[PDB]
Amino acid sequence: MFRKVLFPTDFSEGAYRAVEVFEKRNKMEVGEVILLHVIDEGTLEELMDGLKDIKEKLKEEASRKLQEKAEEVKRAFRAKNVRTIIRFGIPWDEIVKVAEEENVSLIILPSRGKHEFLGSTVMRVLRKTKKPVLIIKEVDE
Amino acid sequence: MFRKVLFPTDFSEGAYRAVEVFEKRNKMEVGEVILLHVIDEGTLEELMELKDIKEKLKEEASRKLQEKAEEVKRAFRAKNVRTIIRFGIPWDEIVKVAEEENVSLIILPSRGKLSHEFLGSTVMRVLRKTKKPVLIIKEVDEN
Repeated sequence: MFRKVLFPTDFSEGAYRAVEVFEKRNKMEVGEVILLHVIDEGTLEELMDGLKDIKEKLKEEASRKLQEKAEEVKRAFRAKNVRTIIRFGIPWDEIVKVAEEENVSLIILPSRGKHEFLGSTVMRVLRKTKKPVLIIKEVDE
Repeated sequence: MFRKVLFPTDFSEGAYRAVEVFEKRNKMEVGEVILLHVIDEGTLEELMELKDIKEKLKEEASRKLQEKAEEVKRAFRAKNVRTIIRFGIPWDEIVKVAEEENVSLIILPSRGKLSHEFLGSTVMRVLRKTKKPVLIIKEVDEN
């Protein structure tokens, strides 16, 4: 069951805490960790009402950050193997997609995209997906 | 993370399926599983004898529970199992007991009842109230 875990990162300090948390809670070994960022194509379209090739500059900001970061996440988990995916569309829409595509074993979402209020893109994947999913919050007391 | 998972059984459909699915989906080995069952304070109110009809439900519980004790252990590929039976509001007992046995994880079936989108509102409510991590299991792959 952590044979092939996928972990979507919006880049939140939220998203960043959840790797630490997991490292605190998990002592179990993980297979592979597909680490994913989807570029929010509706933020891009919230910049315009505000050429759509901030895109390429957007891929690189991601591509960069993400490979700058995939080593941290492999270890924070106890995963033998990490890969990275960039993606462009709606997050929960691209997540569910990736998980089916790569035949992932489980999906690990930080609870708060952004207490006890669940983020929206988590709530949605969480209903649109056939894979199982493990939400994580913060460390204990 | 599978060191002490907790796992509420609804005695429902959904509840036994979640157990196969974990059984098929999962191959790692759980430390201990506490197999909880909260017989719902609400539902009996349709109490339509006094307060010990409660407690014929209790052994009713330990009936299927304490015997489903030993096939869950076997699905989770658990080193150990146990049982707890509480009265109350399902999500609130779930969350109460999670926190109190300092469990590693809580595992829940998506739906107790048609289709992979009806979430379940016991689910949702544990989801929201807990600090613990949460596995929502649902149904298997291609084969």
